[PDB]
Amino acid sequence: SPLRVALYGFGNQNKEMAKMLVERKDVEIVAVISNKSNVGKDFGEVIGLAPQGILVTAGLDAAETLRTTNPQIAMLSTLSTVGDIESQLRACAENKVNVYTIAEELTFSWTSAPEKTKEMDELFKEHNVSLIGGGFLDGACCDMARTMAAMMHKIDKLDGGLQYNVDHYGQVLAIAHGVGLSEEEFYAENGPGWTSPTSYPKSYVYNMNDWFASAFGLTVIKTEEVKTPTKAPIELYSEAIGRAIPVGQCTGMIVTATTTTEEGVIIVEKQVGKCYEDGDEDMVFMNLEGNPTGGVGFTMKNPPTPAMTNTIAISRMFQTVDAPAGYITTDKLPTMEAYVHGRL
Amino acid sequence: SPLRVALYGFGNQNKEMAKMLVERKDVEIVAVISNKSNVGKDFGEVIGLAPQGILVTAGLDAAETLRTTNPQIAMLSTLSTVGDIESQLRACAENKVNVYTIAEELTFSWTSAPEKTKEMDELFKEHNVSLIGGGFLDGACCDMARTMAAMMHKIDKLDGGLQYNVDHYGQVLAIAHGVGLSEEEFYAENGPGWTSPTSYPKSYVYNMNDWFASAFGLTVIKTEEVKTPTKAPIELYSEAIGRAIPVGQCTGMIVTATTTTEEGVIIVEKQVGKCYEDGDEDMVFMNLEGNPTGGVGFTMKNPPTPAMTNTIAISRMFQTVDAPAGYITTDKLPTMEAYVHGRL
Ligand SMILES: NC(=O)c1ccc[n+]([C@@H]2O[C@H](COP(=O)([O-])OP(=O)(O)OC[C@H]3O[C@@H](n4cnc5c(N)ncnc54)[C@H](OP(=O)(O)O)[C@@H]3O)[C@@H](O)[C@H]2O)c1
Ligand SMILES: NC(=O)c1ccc[n+]([C@@H]2O[C@H](COP(=O)([O-])OP(=O)(O)OC[C@H]3O[C@@H](n4cnc5c(N)ncnc54)[C@H](OP(=O)(O)O)[C@@H]3O)[C@@H](O)[C@H]2O)c1
Ligand SMILES: [NH3+]C1CCCCC1
Ligand SMILES: [NH3+]C1CCCCC1
Repeated sequence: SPLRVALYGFGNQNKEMAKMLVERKDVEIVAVISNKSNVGKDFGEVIGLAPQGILVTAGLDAAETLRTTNPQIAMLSTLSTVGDIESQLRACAENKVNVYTIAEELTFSWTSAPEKTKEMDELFKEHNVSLIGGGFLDGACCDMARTMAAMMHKIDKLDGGLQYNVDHYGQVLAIAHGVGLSEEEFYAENGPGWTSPTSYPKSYVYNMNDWFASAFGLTVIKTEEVKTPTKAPIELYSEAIGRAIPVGQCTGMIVTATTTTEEGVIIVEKQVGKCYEDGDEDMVFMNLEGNPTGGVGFTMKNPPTPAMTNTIAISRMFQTVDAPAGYITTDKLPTMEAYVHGRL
Repeated sequence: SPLRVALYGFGNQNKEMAKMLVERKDVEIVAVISNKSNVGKDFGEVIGLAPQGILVTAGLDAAETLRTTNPQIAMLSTLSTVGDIESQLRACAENKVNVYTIAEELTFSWTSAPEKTKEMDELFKEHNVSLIGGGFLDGACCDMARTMAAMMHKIDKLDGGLQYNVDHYGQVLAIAHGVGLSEEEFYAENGPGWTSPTSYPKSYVYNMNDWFASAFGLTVIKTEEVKTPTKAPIELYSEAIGRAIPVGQCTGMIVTATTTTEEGVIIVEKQVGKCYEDGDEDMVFMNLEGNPTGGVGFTMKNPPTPAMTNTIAISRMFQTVDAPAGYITTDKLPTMEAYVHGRL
């Protein structure tokens, strides 16, 4: 009975997702794949649990590990773009393995990466399995918004976004938000504030704007990004880069994405990713302007964003397995699978 | 093609629901039923639209009006208890008419009214049609909570509620919240703060606690209500009762409902219904304690509660028609039908 589940990647996210998936009598872990870190060790011992008789497999051996242990789904928590994860998707699809990924761009990648996306769509189609993703962006932002949007007669505008602590996802994410950079270093070709329609990767709110445009059945004209550095009126320390941020030096990044459609509906979403002052908490906000009038809005104050990314992924496992073949964006799925007691 | 829709009741709620349902090319209004008010007049003229060639039918003629005009669903916006609406449900069920009602108790009535509810369940079962309801409590409170709850690994406690303006739903609702009453008049057998487990009707949060217990697959031990009057440190005028409320006189009602379950999960929900001070806005709040830890919460500030009650009902029409026979609580339904452009 239990669903055959592979962890593809085994860092901060897939380490916590494991803890929860062990407690779930609904699921069995048949493989754990890292690239290098922890290879050879029993996944449980890594986590602080008793050994489970499943060892961390090597990156280069993924394809054979999936061939053998025959999972129905892979929880792919490695990199953030269809390009970066192409190698791991091919391992999955070729071995008839469905995947749900927390790759942020796979929230909705058809426009940010149409070449690779078309490719992965046709691949998963070929091998009769499903590609789905987005994590926190899928569930806490888009799917919550989708439930609340059901209560609209007409939507003229969606206005929302999220704030997250850029220091708590490691160095790579911090660098990608210009955490250590001068105002001048931040703008510049090799730079995250670089203003150009050719900029890639695209921001999380770009993909999320495309998600709502698909969800609401609208026709995108254009999406534009405005990128500005964040800064602190005091010295802030960054674990991620591992030093003090002087006053006036970039502490992270704001990105607003503005989408126009043929039907006249505007979509604006703001992402704030930065090192935190004392008063700073994670936030999600979504407000709908139209009928009903005055603004139909929800806000989530201080959500445990890291753990919610994993719970969203779990809530998607059976749906991904059951979903049609190819790249399926979650606006084509039911709501995240409902909470019920008795799964443990 | 268009769904055959009867408005059963035609006061403040079903008047606004009509405006929206006319604009929807997806639906056709085949009957409008009041009791007495506006009988004989074209529903459009009542609303401020051009005549639609559908006249307000009389209460006593409901059964024949439904026999004739052959609707698939009735939008029942009359009274608040299975008991009060029994007459209108029988008209519907006997004429093979599905109903979605904004009767607050029908959010989840199995415990507040097990006798009448069993009866209506078996009736709708007999005539191969569906009974569903809750309006704002169903959609803005319970269904939003249900989406957000999907992101929980373990829930130990649900803590939430809503605040609404008790003056803006007319006299009957104001009286039922003790708007004109002395502290002493408020408590007392013939009184809304009357403490007794035999108190009926039950509060909206009682039914909503039962809704979550069903949703989360829990076993209710007991629900208890604590009822306390609200008051203002200044004079407030009430349109609903039509006079000044002296300082210290009840301006409305708080009710907290506390549900214990066999699985150890606690459910607390607070309803505040009162005349508003300057700073007072409608509110919905829902917070989940467990894993993820720290509280997984949403808040909706100043929601247009009256219009959302109607949009929820609209979002439920096709689902009610498609639903199995009998009394179906919305925790057995998909999420409110998603917003899509091109319905008008
Ligand atoms: N959607 C969301 O809300 C959300 C939230 C958080 C993070 N993310 C994204 O999710 C990803 C993972 O986050 P994280 O914090 O867990 O990252 P992490 O701590 O760096 O862990 C990533 C893991 O993937 C492994 N890996 C990388 N390339 C691999 C390959 N080709 N084959 C096999 N394993 C490979 C790494 O191996 P080694 O340990 O050997 O290097 C590591 O175990 C990142 O893209 C991050 O941006 C999305
Ligand atoms: N779930 C929610 O969020 C929510 C929100 C708002 C209100 N409610 C409830 O919804 C109901 C309606 O609200 P409202 O403000 O629209 O009330 P309203 O303004 O008083 O209108 C009620 C309508 O029902 C008609 N009616 C009553 N009994 C009838 C019968 N036996 N046959 C036919 N028609 C009958 C009335 O006829 P006449 O005009 O001739 O009297 C009137 O047209 C109430 O129970 C209210 O408590 C629920
Ligand atoms: N990588 C980010 C994804 C969205 C939440 C914050 C982390
Ligand atoms: N009758 C009340 C139903 C819930 C919202 C406020 C009005």
